[PDB]
Amino acid sequence: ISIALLPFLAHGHISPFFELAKQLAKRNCNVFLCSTPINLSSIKDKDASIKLVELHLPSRNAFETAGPTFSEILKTLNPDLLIYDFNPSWAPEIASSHNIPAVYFLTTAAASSSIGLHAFKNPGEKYPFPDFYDNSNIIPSADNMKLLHDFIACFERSCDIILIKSFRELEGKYIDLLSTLSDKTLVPVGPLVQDTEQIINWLDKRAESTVVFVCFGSEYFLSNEELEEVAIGLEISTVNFIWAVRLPEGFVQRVGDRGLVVEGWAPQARILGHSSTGGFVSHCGWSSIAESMKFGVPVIAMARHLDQPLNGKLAAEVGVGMEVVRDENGKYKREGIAEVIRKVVVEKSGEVIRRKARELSEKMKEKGEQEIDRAVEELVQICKKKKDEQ
Ligand SMILES: CC(C)=CCC[C@](C)(O[C@@H]1O[C@H](CO)[C@@H](O)[C@H](O)[C@H]1O)[C@H]1CC[C@]2(C)[C@@H]1[C@H](O)C[C@@H]1[C@@]3(C)CC[C@H](O[C@@H]4O[C@H](CO)[C@@H](O)[C@H](O)[C@H]4O)C(C)(C)[C@@H]3CC[C@]12C
Repeated sequence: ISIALLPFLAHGHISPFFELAKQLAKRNCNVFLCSTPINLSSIKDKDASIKLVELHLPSRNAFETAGPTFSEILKTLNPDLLIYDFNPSWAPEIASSHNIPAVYFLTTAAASSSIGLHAFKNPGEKYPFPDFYDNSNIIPSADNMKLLHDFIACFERSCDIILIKSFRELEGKYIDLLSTLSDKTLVPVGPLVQDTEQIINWLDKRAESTVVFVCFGSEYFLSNEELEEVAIGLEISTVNFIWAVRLPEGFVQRVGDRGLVVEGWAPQARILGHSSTGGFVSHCGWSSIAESMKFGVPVIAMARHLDQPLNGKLAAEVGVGMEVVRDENGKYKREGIAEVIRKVVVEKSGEVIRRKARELSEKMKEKGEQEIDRAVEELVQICKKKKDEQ
């Protein structure tokens, strides 16, 4: 009944854990507990769950040292189950030292994880779905070696089931692959979407499904030359657009009101949910795609590093978006962006895409709630099995 959550010390990981807390606490009267430092706790002071504090010990940070602190926290709570992240490393160890089942939560796509888990569990290599990853390539980094170890470990430490912030409609094939690879029952919980006025006032005065949202920055990388390239792409697309930047860089006084730029935080969920939106030029972050496909918005894939290229090519495989064609020197170009923007948002050829993103969206709003219901009842199963084990 009582569940405990230890999200990693990353804002890119706190929101899924908090939304999962809201989802599990509202059903089956789950006595909820969430453990993370006060700094990361006081940012989500909004709307059934109980929060916890954590004090580190003074003399990538000191999170690997809060072992005994979390041990005392668990000895205090003694919860029925712990849902940990991926980098705590000692969270399943401490959960076992208190005889608490540890369930691993993966806030990432299943195919990106399947690549690595299959490279690990099968040095017989091969890939059952090779339209994604193929062989006949050569690559080599201790940076990535540590990451992959932290990745496999948290995949093995999970008890029976592995929670994942994804759904079957996008990659149930890869979900079942991950299940058969890790020998654990992959239980999806769907996406976890949370939730000044000038943006709304401008977006309401437009036609339906004629505006393209852009947020390739998303608090990562964005150079002025790349700013110029994506700006010329947006301009020669002759389309209404709302672009959010991180921080010469164009002439907004010139192509104003046909578009709109924001310096920092935009209502991404509210913009994508608006009926006048029909495009999302994204960096292919997992949370971004999970939000985009929930509102029936196709995905212009401008990927770069990490798991984003795999997410983008998965979206292209399921036919809910399209990727930009990089130029000769491996860089997206004005035309490489405008081509796909026009072919997706306004062209009749991309209607297929435009339709699938809608046909999928309703499905997510049709089978909702029951995903997390089955996830909750599977957790009750593991706890009861543990008690029966004695
Ligand atoms: C083993 C081998 C032989 C080849 C396969 C690996 C691969 C093809 O890539 C090969 O990797 C090889 C490594 O040796 C090299 O040869 C070469 O680089 C390349 O070919 C690609 C494909 C699968 C891959 C994408 C992998 C990457 O590497 C490592 C990632 C990583 C583990 C990176 C950190 C990411 O976490 C976020 O990012 C920040 C840091 O945690 C956080 O702040 C943020 O919040 C998080 O969301 C998360 C989302 C967890 C992913 C999960 C997916 C994974 C496994």
